[PDB]
Amino acid sequence: TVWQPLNPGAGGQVQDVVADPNQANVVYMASDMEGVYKSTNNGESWQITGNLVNNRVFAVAVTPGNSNKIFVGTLYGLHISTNGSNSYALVPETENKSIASIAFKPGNANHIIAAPGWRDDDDFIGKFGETAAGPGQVFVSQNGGSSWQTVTFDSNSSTDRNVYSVVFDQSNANTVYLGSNKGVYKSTNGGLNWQRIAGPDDAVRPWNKGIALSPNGQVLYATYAEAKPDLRYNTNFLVYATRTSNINWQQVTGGLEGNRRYWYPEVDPRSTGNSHKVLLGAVKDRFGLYEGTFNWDNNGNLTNFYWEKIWDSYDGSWDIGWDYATPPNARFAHYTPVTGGWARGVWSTTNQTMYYASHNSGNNSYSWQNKYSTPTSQTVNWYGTEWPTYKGKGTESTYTYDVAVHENYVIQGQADNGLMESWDGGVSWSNMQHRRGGGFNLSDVQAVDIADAWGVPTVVAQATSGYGGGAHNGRLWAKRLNTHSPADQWVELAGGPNAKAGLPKGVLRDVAVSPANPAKVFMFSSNYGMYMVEDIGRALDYHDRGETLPVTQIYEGLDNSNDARIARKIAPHPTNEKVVFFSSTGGVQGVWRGEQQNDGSWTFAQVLASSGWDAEVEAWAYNGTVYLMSFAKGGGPGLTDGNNWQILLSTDEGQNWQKIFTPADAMAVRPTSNLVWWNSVGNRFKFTGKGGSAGAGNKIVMSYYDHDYQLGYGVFLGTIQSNGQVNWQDITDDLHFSGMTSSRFIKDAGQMYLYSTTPGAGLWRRSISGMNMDPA
Amino acid sequence: AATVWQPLNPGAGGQVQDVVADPNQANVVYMASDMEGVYKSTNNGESWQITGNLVNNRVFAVAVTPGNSNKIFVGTLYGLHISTNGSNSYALVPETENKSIASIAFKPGNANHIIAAPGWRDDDDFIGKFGETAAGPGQVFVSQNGGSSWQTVTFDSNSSTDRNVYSVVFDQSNANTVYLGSNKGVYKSTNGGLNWQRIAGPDDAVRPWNKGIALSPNGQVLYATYAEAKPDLRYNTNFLVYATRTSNINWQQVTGGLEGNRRYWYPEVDPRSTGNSHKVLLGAVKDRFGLYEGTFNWDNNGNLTNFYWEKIWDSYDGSWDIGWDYATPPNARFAHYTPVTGGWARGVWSTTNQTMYYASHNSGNNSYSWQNKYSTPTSQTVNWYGTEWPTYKGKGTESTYTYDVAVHENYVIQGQADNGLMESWDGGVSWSNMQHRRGGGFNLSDVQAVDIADAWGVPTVVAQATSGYGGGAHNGRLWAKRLNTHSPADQWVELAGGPNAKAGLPKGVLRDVAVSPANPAKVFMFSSNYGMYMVEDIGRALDYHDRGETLPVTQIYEGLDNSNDARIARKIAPHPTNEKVVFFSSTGGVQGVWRGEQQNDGSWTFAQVLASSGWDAEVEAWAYNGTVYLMSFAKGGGPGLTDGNNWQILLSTDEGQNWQKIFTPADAMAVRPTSNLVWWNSVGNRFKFTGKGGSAGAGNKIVMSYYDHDYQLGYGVFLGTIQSNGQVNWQDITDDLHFSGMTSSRFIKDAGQMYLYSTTPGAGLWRRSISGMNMDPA
Ligand SMILES: [Cl-]
Ligand SMILES: [Cl-]
Ligand SMILES: [Zn+2]
Ligand SMILES: [Zn+2]
Ligand SMILES: [Zn+2]
Ligand SMILES: [Zn+2]
Ligand SMILES: [Zn+2]
Ligand SMILES: [Zn+2]
Repeated sequence: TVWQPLNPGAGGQVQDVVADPNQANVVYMASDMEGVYKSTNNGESWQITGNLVNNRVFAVAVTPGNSNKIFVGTLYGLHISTNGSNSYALVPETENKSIASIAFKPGNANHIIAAPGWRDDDDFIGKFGETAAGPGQVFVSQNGGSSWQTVTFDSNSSTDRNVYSVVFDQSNANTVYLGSNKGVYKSTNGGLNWQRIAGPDDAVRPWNKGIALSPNGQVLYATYAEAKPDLRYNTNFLVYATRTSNINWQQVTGGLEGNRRYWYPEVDPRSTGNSHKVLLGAVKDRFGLYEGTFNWDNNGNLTNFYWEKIWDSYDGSWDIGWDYATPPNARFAHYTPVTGGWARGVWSTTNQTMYYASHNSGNNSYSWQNKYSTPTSQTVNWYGTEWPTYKGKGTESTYTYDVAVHENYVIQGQADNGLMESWDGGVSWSNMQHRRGGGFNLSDVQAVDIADAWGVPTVVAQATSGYGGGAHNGRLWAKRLNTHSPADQWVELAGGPNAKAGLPKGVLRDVAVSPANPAKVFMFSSNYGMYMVEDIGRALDYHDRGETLPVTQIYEGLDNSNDARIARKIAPHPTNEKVVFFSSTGGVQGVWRGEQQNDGSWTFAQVLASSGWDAEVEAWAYNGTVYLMSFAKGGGPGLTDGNNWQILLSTDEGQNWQKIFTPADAMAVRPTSNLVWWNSVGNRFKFTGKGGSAGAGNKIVMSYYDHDYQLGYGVFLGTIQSNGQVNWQDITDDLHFSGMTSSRFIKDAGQMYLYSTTPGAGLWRRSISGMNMDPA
Repeated sequence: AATVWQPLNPGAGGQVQDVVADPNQANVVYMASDMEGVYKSTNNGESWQITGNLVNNRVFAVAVTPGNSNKIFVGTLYGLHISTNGSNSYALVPETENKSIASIAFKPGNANHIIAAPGWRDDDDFIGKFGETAAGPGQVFVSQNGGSSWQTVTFDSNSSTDRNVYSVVFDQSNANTVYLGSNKGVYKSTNGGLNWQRIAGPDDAVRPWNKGIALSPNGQVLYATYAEAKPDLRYNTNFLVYATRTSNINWQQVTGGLEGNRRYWYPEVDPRSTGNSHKVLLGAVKDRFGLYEGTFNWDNNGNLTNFYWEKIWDSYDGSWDIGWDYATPPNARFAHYTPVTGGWARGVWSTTNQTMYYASHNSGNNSYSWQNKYSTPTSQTVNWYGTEWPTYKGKGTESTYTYDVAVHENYVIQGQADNGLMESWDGGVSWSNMQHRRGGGFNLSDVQAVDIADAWGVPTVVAQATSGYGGGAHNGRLWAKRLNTHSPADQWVELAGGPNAKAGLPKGVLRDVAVSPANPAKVFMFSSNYGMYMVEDIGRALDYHDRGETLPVTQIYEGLDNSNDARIARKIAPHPTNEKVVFFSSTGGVQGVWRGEQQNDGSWTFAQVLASSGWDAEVEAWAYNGTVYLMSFAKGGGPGLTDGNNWQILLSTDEGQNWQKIFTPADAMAVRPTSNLVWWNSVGNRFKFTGKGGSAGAGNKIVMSYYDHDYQLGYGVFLGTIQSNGQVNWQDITDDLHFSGMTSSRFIKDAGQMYLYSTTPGAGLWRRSISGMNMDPA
């Protein structure tokens, strides 16, 4: 172990949790950014599995009778493992074909169906050139996955082809149904020829959103929806049942909440008779989880049915973990298998989490268990209630923008989850303080830093509302670390919807404290300009009186042809508080330098004609030399190399630059033999990044990453030698998701570390050896 | 050039002997300390600078030659020194070698006629350090050549009697007239000092000893104080003040208006009183009453028309800056008018005892404005006793006996004698000790040990702190200050000890208190002549204290047993990674390095592991690169290790089972040749290679300091580096540290740089940057 994770567990949208039918307590989890995790203790702890070509996983299936053979459906196609998920290989027939369901023929594990699909991730189906519209197809293997046949069930190239489920008749293994936006289809020869099943009301709601079939094969359950381009605005899915011997649908929503996106129904494999247990959650909607009971008679008539919430709002009966997400959005839900020694239970989620319910057949009760985070003995106070801090169970799937550390305190600023805070060095966390009174949540935190309020170390943060990275505005908050404990509180200083302190509403893509005067804080409001808090102690003095001290505007950026309009990273000068650098990503791009004059006025100018949306600049001092380091595209004549991002270095504050790292350097230090995905999607890979470069003392770090495909090439550490040259080494090591949004060199407990945040796998740190620092 | 050793002190803090104005240059003054030699200032005390190296640093007198401000005489316990470069360097006068001198006086009109008088002020407990005795013949060294040679003039033949001379004063109106004031009595010469004979005092039956004389500038009136002939000043408290004309010996007591029963001494006439009205300045030794100025109006027939005494300095009332040393009323143990030459204005130089103070004079008012000339107030305040007191940074002198130091972030504490808890919140620049004054006459003036503990995650100062002056600590008390804010708002609370044995901790002084590095909530302490005790968790002890309750300490070792037990600890060294193991250096009962090991049942077994000895012997235990080091600074050690009374550095890497010599006096003399010591040729034959402590170990670094407290001689500070083959290579790091004897040293990282913090038995706290140090990450 080299890279050390510091996360509270999970935190990203979970696609599925799949049980191994051959052995109780063995489960796999499909993440949308880090691939597949495995557990052999029913989710008490999770371990990463082998490397996939694409990490956006929609389906995992374990071969009945062979736990070593596992199939994984990803956005780029099907993978097969023959060593129990230790290693994976892309299946050539399905390359560039997103797969989201995998089903085995009952009694013949060599007969497999893998169906094109992508769950609700319509936003991502085009990342590799696919479209939602196309012929309706499935892939069928009859030799256990060595070869696959392409079967067409609909030939309309202009209609949505997403398949949501494939389900076999347990009582007649050659009968199989599929549920698709194309409709529900049936095959009586194992999936080689299909016929369409008419829906309950195809003129109005033709799209199927999942089917279920009773084990005796006699009853089909389905939900149906109107045709609309985006699930965001398609809210009412209705639930129906029909006998399969004569298609005649009846609506069976009596007892369900109205106007919900019910999907992926599923019959308990234990329902072998005329009473069927049907598990029903939904995409997006938060209502917990339903179990329905349908009592048919032997005439094929439904005597009665009833839906029961077996999971509901937070009420004290289950540990919600750190992710206070109530009611649960049960975006997947499965009964446990009847094989392998499994007990009867339910696997589900609150959306970003993993939950397992055990079942009491005496009183038909469910007991929900947190399978993503572990509470510690530390407590935080919020809503007048005490909540534990939580340490991860082995997974981490958060989009983390930035990180700051002071003594025992760590904060990572995340998308979706906002202010993620730790008071034990990053072992356990809580983000409860981001849920503010008045009904708004500080769910997007793009920058954090540590300032100085009259000698008291004070966290500063760009913290605003908005999910999925859709930050609403620039908004500056501060937390005085009086106790380095959960008792410390956040207060708002500037920005927000109310334009507090005269700070405009443009997002502060970075907030930076001056190392020379840590009371002074710089921030760049997107499309407005660069602003400054001269002394944060004075700003808090006004705040404590119920007043507000205005911020100072030091640069105006409102002209696209002449001004820098957006900044990604601000680098104050390490020793001169009247000089700052920033990387401009809007208007006139590149590294900009500003200098304050005696009358307090500033002059700004471009010092490197670079570009790139996530371009960074860093300035530090080491043994008498001030280094200026740019990670970006371009640079001008003699430096630009197409759209390749490069590391450029200057020792004279940006008047002269030297190219010290390129993609060719990266490939020589870390050959493409190290990348499982090079042969298949290397022709698409672009040498860019999400950020994550840093410099301190004699060390420099960077990471090549292409967010278009969630592909990370590697992490590279450079050592500045006594003569000026930089020698580079590969420090990727065991970091499996290596793209980086930010990196900082941080000394903790007398040892120098590299703290790095990732756009999908949270926070990691790594020991750095042989480092020299200036005494500071 | 530049500086290496960096002082961190509030200013002065030790008994001040004198402040002498340069008559040739206004605002030029010299200060006589008893352990730092002579300080100089050219801005009338706004800032002080060190001067040249003396052979002995107990200075009793300083005099600048009239007409040549570059020739300066300095009287010390070992004799007169002479500088010809304005105090930059000194040479010891050979005729006065081993002769304590406390008075130097020049002849008016001819500065080549000088008188140097044997003396030692009130330092009767120090006159014997180099073999001298208080009893002896009354004698005086006189020179007619400006200092080339000195002849010994005897004015009393009795060797049964005390010969201390207090003052020597010429007659400004006829330069060959001069008097001296001595425990012999008042003697007068019309010779310029070649023959003398005794003047009868006012009542030699009861009070034969004169404690200083003063002569009016016209030579016509003499003032004096006379004392009983009792040696110990603690039981001789009633000095009486008299006046006589010099035409007829006819003493008149002139105490009316003075406080009764005071040790009045060193009277002085304002050189401006050239007529028949005299202003007389009068302070005292020990007694605290401020400072008197007396006015004597004589008429030409020769009688005292009238006289009155007025307090020109008094109890603190807010009208003068008392500085950090809340010492009120002032004990004006010296007081001098400013000269009339050199452009000086009229003023008074004096002290509250450990300080330096200057008063300016308003003539159209007869008011004095007292100015703090030892420390500088900052803008930080300490709230105490309904008043907000500034913190104070030093003006260039430091004279405190400091036992120990502890640092956490911006907070620094010096544990001192006399001045108790000396605390800083800006890294040691400025200080306050006001919190040691607890009220009701209960002052924590002696703090022999400090450390930083951990109370539920909050760093917490722990201290042995008790009443008593001059190092006479009354008992052991454990105090704790939680550093909630690292600011003067943090407060001390007493956890255990005292005369009522709070928490079951007995009354013996906790000569050391040490926190376990493996578990910083656990604190060890050794109560002198009782044993070793433990606070298992200081947070839990504070939980009880905050409820108005007390959690008992734990006894882990009885030290009641003279022939079997260790009974006094000088330093406790808890094991760096195993909280069940503790070492300490025993300096009472069975001496040496002892090791205690906690067993399964919770009991402890202790045993001696080195047969060392020494009152200030130290032990240090630390870890570096997989080795646990145990280092002793002491004499002895047993067969193969003992070498007479020489202190040595012994090292062990197996918890004291086997030891090796790694530094000896021979190694020190090779690394730092005696060529570096100005005192070697005079008193080097007396120097013993001992120490007051100040050894330390951390990472690949070991430090020690050779120092003989019997003569206040420091040989040097030595730093050893642990090579990868296990051997230690030593270097001299004395550099500009002029007082280099040490009571404690700690290696401390501050803002990314390793520093050595060392406290000294007389010059406060100093720190030095340490290069090439490597630590285990922790
Ligand atoms: Cl219904
Ligand atoms: Cl001493
Ligand atoms: Zn998704
Ligand atoms: Zn940032
Ligand atoms: Zn004295
Ligand atoms: Zn100590
Ligand atoms: Zn308690
Ligand atoms: Zn005993």
